[PDB]
Amino acid sequence: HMPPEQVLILLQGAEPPILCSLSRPYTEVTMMTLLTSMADKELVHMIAWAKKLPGFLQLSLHDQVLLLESSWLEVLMIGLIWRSIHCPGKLIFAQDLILDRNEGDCVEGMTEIFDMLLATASRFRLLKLKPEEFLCLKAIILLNSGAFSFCTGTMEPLHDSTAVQNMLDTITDALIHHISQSGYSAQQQARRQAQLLLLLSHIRHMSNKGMEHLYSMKCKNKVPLYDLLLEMLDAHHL
Amino acid sequence: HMPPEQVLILLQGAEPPILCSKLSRPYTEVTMMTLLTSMADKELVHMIAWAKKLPGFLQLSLHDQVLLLESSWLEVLMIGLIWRSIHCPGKLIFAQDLILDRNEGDCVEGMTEIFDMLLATASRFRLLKLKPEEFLCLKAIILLNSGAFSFCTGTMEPLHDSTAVQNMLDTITDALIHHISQSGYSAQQQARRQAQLLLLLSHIRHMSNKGMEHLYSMKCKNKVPLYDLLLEMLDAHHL
Repeated sequence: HMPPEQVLILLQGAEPPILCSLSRPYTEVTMMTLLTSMADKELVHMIAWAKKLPGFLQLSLHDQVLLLESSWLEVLMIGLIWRSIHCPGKLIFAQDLILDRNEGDCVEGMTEIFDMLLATASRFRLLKLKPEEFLCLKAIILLNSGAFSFCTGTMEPLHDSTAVQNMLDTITDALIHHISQSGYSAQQQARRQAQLLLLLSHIRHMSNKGMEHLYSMKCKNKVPLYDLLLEMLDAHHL
Repeated sequence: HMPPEQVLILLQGAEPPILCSKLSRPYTEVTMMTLLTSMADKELVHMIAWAKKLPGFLQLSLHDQVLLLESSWLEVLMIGLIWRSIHCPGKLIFAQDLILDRNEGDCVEGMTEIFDMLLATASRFRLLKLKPEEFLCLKAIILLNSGAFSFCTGTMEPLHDSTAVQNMLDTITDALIHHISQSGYSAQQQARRQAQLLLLLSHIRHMSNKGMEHLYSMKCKNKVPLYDLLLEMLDAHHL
């Protein structure tokens, strides 16, 4: 594996450029325009960010697309949470778009999604999540050797799970190395590593529950964000 | 914290008994669902009783007990099913007397994809040589989710006592760490093994998510009632 101190330099050097989006107060339709436009903007930066990771481009297009399609909103969420680590009650969707929690009230069902995200941002702050740990955790979210799809009536895994696993072990080795260098005891190193990886599975859980809540908002009040996100996945052929 | 060696004996002592179903083969779309719901309800009954045997579960409020069980019920079902099938490639041990071959899922459209998704993770169990002690820890960690919540009432509702569940969670993760340290691994292999297992737990949660979303899709596409049957199963147990 590539040495861990260099992995962290590569990851930091591959971070997407700062984003930028809009008249307040937001209505139901302006907030939809807000959220669907930043999702598209950060996806385009996500696809470019992934191609910068070592070994990602030597994968088949199929495996590249499967990895991105599996983790896109999970990557979207961890970055949004990480940008809001230091503004309790606020969510920084972009550098010109930081929304107070109550601003989601114009869309029925959106405020509880914000609360979900805001609660994990507070957990980020309580854990004192370091910038190195955020970079590793976000890359681990993408490099899921267990990724698969049902979209064709047959369970379709990766063409090369072992290659994705090789990249996964590289990142996880780098995470363990950084924690070993952050002045923790042997016991606290193992515990923190456990907390951070359990933090990862919660972000995955928030992705399911959020998209599932967006679908119920579609059925209940015709909120179209669920459809806009799915239609966005098609325009990028995911 | 209860010492880890005591944690593993409690977890072993709290394991549900071996389960059995006796319908005749071959199964059709109707019999497969009587089969799957009968075991799911039986498994859920034994999980609820299993949850009550862990130290600290009963001191939680009913709200936190119900939320913990409601958030993890299928993840707990799936990890146990995969764990029982760790030594029979191509087969899923639903019960002692209920061992389904992979192609027995062809009887219900969409079910074979779930079987393959389950069959793949069981192969990784075998690849990682998952130990009994690790399965017991991971299963309890699946239940003791200090970050569980619900959107049922139009508002984000977390646990009443996130700290208490976290104290229970940290007890199990410490025991898992302690068991890995006793399994003859080097310090480097210990930290790696720890990461492989907790990521395995993440895949199981993803597996629970994808499984139910596919079941709902099978309801919308071909009216396969399993999604509604399971959900009605969850009402009868108040969660």
